[PDB]
Amino acid sequence: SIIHIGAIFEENAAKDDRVFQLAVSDLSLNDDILQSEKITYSIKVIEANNPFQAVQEACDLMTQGILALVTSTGCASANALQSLTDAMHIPHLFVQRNPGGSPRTACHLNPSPDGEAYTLASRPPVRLNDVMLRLVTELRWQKFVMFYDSEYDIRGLQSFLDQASRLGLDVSLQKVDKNISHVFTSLFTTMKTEELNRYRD
Amino acid sequence: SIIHIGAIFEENAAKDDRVFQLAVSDLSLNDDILQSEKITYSIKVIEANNPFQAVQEACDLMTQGILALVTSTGCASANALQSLTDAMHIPHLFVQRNPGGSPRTACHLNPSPDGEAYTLASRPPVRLNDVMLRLVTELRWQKFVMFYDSEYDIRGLQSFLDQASRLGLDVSLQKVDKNISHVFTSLFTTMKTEELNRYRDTLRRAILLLSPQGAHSFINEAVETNLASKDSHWVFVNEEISDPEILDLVHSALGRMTVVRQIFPSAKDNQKCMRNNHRISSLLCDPQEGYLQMLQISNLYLYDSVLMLANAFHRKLEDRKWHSMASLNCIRKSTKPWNGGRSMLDTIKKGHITGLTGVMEFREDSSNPYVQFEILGTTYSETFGKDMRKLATWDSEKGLNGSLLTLKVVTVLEEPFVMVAENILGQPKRYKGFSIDVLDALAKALGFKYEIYQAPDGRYGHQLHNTSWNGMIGELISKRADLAISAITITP
Repeated sequence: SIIHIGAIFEENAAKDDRVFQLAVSDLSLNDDILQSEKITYSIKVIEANNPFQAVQEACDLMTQGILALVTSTGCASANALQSLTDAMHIPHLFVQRNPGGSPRTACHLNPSPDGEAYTLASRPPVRLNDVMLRLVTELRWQKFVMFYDSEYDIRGLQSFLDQASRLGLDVSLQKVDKNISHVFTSLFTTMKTEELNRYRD
Repeated sequence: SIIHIGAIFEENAAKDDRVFQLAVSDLSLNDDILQSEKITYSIKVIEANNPFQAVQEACDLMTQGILALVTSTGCASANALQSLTDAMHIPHLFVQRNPGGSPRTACHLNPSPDGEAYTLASRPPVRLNDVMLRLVTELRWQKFVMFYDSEYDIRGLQSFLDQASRLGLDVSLQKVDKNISHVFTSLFTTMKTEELNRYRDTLRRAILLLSPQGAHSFINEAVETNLASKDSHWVFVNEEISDPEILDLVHSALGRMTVVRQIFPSAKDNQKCMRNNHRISSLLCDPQEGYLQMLQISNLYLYDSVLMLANAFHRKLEDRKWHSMASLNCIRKSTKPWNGGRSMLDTIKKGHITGLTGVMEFREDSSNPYVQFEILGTTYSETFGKDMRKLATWDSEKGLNGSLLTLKVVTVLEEPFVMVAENILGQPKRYKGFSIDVLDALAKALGFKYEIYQAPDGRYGHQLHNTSWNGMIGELISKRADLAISAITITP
């Protein structure tokens, strides 16, 4: 029929297919059943945060015929594509998208037959909350401020938020924007300078 | 020439199956433009949070041919159809699913030229941040914790929380599982009774986003475990609540109450059934029992969407042009959008009606900018009960239009402060002395309560060899009493 896999590359797709196609050529060279045998791929470089562009590739792949489903795409392009590969029986190897420059919290899975849910998550659940449970207690700090950029999903501290609600920590949560030159302006022009000094302390 | 519409429902499709067939039931019956020219509809049901089944019940219905949509679905399925609506430009009215007990929180949208989307924020969006500003204004809050249920997303109302974190505030946040008696089983173990004291004192200004019957029983077990009195202020937050349902909240609720929901501009719902020579079922024209006392969003979206369909058949059919779907293969990637769908966008998206929520429109920004909440407080009366009355009203164009103790003494036997007024066996009942009067003048001139311990050592307690204090001293350093009133020669 066809010897074919698929791919959709976001962010810097030039880095993605540079890492992809070289290892594809190396492992097509090096496979004791696929000795010099060409697995074919259809990389679709898509626009940023447009998962339907990945999905119309994957339904095109269904109209092509594929072997497995390897990707690095958004979590909105994981639910439809898993239940798409449900009836046609394709492994749904899913790699979650990047949050934008923030560290990653893993995305929620959707209602499905669990155990029969085979969206193969290559990226583990975030376990820095296990560390941050301990760091506030080994260095013993009750008052501090947590900060963030606008590129993160603020749910991702949820058990760390619950233990900090019950640990008695009184910790501010404060947004930082991208223009760092305007940061000190929006601090100093807005804060009174002794209030600034209070927040300095 | 077909008049076919469609339906794709997820999660609790049963009331989803109910409302849309009622939305077409009186549509060939009471809508006057297409009166007894029958409007057909193939209601299709998908599994909860599955966009692939939604596309199977969308593009097949396209091949079957469809005209208009009266639709609500969730978060994860909407953004893929949003990028579809950037890539196929489909006319669609949207309501995000509310998980219940807490309000819905908005799902993140793709970056797009706004005006074309699957999600338009037909619901009144996240706004309660300035509603949060009014009690830290009025009652001047310093510490507070949100009680939100297990299925609440805390991203929408972050806007108050960051800037108030820039005002030196203190905060906590607690997610709440459903078995609320078992929640207190999880708490009374982890809470000591002095921790129960400090947490009730943290609980004098409550913030609640909780599952309804669970929230009623949470009121009852706050009353029974005496976590409340007429000082304890309570904030309830959910849009999904009926008008007698708040009265059903306040039966055991006997403290300071505050409940917010989406209350419309003030107008009479009677005589609104006869609108545009139609017979629109409403709260007194069809007072369906077991269907009003518990709210869901599908009945607010029932009234406006079919009146928009009456405006659609009025305008679009009389504007000399006809449009019916010439389909495209959603499996194919060279199928451009259908040519006359730009007309059907104005059939759905950017029209103009004035419903019970006031004017509902959409433009090239795809949001709802204005929200009017009404912000009420308590009124004490042990006979007519708690009847929530207007402290103020709110709008998202001005902010708020208006505004809104027992302790353990511990005893050491002493010569001047202690003189036995009455004694019994083992541990006596009540002494007298000077520090009795010191204890008195507080409780008689401040209006709160007291309890009394006795020290097991009672001998001017000392810095032990245990790096510890005995007597009356370490009891407040193990922190197992509250107050100590004696001859205290203070050391640094």
